[PDB]
Amino acid sequence: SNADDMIILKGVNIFPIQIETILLQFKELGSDYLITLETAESNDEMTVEVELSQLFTDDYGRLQALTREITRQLKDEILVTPRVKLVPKGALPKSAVRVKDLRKTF
Repeated sequence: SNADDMIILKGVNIFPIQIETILLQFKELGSDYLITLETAESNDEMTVEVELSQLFTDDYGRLQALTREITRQLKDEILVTPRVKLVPKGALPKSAVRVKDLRKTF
């Protein structure tokens, strides 16, 4: 997938496969994720959406804790803090584009 293609965010080189590897270890998550890069006002932001496993039906307290732990682990690896969003099973396009970069190349 384009996950193999190095990206650059606020000066920091990041290999999306790093993110994938971390996400895969969570039983609560499915294997499908989408990294979206965009320019918010002045600066660049990374969002990491990942599908929940169909087995995950726990309360919002647990969902929040899971989101926090994923965020922590990703920051430790890639050295920038992504915005992590857990989404329902099936919510991401299965039609392997793992990174959507909406920033301008300029």
